[PDB]
Amino acid sequence: MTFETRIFDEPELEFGDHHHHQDPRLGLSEAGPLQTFLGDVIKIGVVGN
Amino acid sequence: MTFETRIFDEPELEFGDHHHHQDPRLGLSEAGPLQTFLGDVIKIGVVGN
Repeated sequence: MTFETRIFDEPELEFGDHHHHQDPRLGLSEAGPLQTFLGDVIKIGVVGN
Repeated sequence: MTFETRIFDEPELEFGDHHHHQDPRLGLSEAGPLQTFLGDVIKIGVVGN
């Protein structure tokens, strides 16, 4: 048969502090964001009733 | 005599946490700004040779 089948693996995603994992959820919960935020405050404004 | 002369006092500027003074240098050093920055970070970029 002239059919060539490939099964690629799940690609990795590089998180912060040189840690890589295939799941964004567990990867963020383990090592945090790639580019850290200098500070600790994110201010939110709400518009509605 | 024939003219009404008034010498006004030095006006008071309101600084943070209910403090007032006339000199902006001394008022800012001992009381701080009126609206405190919710955070601890100010990022400065430089452009030049």
